[PDB]
Formats: sequence, structure tokens, C-alpha cells
Amino acid sequence: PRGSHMIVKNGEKWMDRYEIDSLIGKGSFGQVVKAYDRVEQEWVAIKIIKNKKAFLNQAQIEVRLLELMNKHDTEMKYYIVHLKRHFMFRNHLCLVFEMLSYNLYDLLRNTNFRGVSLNLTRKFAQQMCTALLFLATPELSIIHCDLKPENILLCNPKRSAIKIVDFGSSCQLGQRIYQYIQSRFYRSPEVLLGMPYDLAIDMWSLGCILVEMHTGEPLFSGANEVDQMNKIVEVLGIPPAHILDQAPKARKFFEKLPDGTWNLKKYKPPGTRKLHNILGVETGGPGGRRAGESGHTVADYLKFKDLILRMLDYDPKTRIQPYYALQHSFFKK
Ligand SMILES: Cc1nc2ccc(-c3cc(N)nc(N)c3)nc2n1CCOc1cccc(Br)n1
Repeated sequence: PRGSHMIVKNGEKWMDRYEIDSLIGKGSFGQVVKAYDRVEQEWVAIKIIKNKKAFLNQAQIEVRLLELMNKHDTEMKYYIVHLKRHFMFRNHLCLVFEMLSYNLYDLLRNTNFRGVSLNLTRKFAQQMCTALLFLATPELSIIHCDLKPENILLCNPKRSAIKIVDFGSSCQLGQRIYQYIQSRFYRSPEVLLGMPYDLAIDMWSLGCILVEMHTGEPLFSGANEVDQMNKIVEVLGIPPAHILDQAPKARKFFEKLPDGTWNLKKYKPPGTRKLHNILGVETGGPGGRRAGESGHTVADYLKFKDLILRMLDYDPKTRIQPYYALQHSFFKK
């Protein structure tokens, strides 16, 4: 009975149904094992939640949100991982999902972190915006709260079809329970500033993830919250004063002057690290490795950049929503 991780034995069979094959990943929530479902005759990934009350309760919200989504007749709900079923077993909550392939970070690593074609970036972007559109569904209104290349899995290794996983920081509009959510690199300024958030935080993460997908480098690689916020300001400049005026953690990064304006405390100047230059819009793409190449015209790069900057709006209110993002000229065929 010792420790909070399930004692998974390789090859052992549960409820005379699931044959554990191997541990395929760990984390904070617990572990994921590959197992054969002799009853449905298929390979399943079982998320085994730590026998710990905090992770049990959080998992229980994951299950509800997954059972909410996977009952909607939409076809947009095929961008979200399928929850086959869940059960209590050896005092651990087990969520049973479809087996998927590797994540968009493993994909980046496959390319020696040079990033993928703008053409493949677009395919990922359209899929993710449609998932986000699906999550913004009134009867759902789910916020993933932890989008990153790691939580975006491929269905097969050959195809570019993606699904989102890990609804373990996930919540619905009005049911916000953590002040500190998201992965730092993909954490929206409102969350950094400690403000109440909505689904607009997932569109922020998406923007960062998309630029990373094509440059193979995190857009904002902050060591801590002060480094994180500073890196964002480097590119996007000082946030709207109207936002920092309500921002609980405003004074963790900025200072108000007598003038009533904000600036930084004791890096490149605000907004002087142009995304345009990060992307190598006019100098043959990231590291110059897309120079002359098809689908990588200055024009193509401009449309992507414009959509990225609509995703990275400091203002959660004016920041672009999945429906409008799909109607963007980056997607038109
Ligand atoms: C191979 C594979 N198929 C999966 C299907 C679903 C899930 C899955 C995993 C989690 N934490 N939460 C949900 N709701 C679904 N994880 C799968 N994995 C493992 C390789 O990806 C990942 C992704 C995230 C974390 C880890 Br460890 N590993």
C-alpha cells in the first residue's frame, strides 16, 4: 500500500480485462500506462491518478468535463481525446483514453528543433482553433488552462490530425479554482498579473505554441514569472494601463509613475524585439532555413504574423476568438 503512485507491474492483468504492457509516462497527476483491452480488443492509454485527495478531486473534474464534451453531437469534439470509461482500481481513479501517437514537442525534437513547415503549422492551427471553438460552446465553456506542445498529441505518426489531452488543470467559465495555472512559457499575461481569466487564455497559449511549432524555440522562455513577463514585454511592449490598473500582481513586474502610466522595475526595450524579426519574415524564416522554399513567401509570413499578434493581444476582451481566427486570411484556400 506504500507511496501515492500505483505499483504498476509490467504484464499483469486488471479486472480480467486490461493487460498492462508498459508505463508510457509519469507527471504530477500520476502515470499513464499502455494496456490491451481484451473486451473491446484495442490498445488503450490508462491515466492512473495518484492516490492523493488533491489529484483525485482534480481528476473528478477532468472526468466530468470529458463526459460533458464526449456527449456533444458536433464532430469538432474529435479534436478532444476520447474518454472510453473510468473506474476505481486499487484505490486509484483510472481514466481510459484512446491510444494516440507522440506530442508536438516530440515532433519538434524529430526536426532537431528547426520547426515544421508554415504549411504544417497552419494544419495544426486550424485544428486547434476548431477545438477551442468546440470548447467555447455555451453548454461547455471549458478552459484547458494547460495547452503546450506536450498536451497536443498526433493520432498517427504519418498524419497531421491532432487531439488535445490533459484536462487536469481544466475548468468551466465561473468555476476558476487555481490562481496559478498554465505552463509558464504558454501562460497568458492576465494569469501572470493574477487576474480572473476566461477561455481567451487558451488562445494566448495557442499563439505561443504556433510560433514555437515553426521556429522550434519557445516564444517566451521565462525561467520565472518576472523573466516570463519581461520576455513578453520585450516583444509586445508594456500592457494597457487599463489592465494593470485592475491587475492584482501588477506591481510584481511594473511601476506606476506620477504621470499615471506604467513601466518596468530594476533585457531588450519594450516591443523592440519584433515578432516579424523572430519569424525571419524577410530574411528566409527562422534561422534562414525557409529561404526561397514554397509556402514561405513574405506574404505567407505576414498573414501568420498578423494572426499570431491577434492571439497575443494583452486585452482578453479584444483578443481573437476561435470563430474569427478560423475566418482569418491565414486559412483561406
Ligand atoms: C501515448 C499516449 N496516448 C495518450 C492518450 C491520452 C493521454 C492523456 C494523458 C494525460 N495526462 N491526460 C489525458 N487526459 C490524456 N496520454 C496519452 N499518451 C501518453 C503520451 O502523451 C502524453 C500526454 C500528456 C501526458 C502524458 Br504522461 N503523456
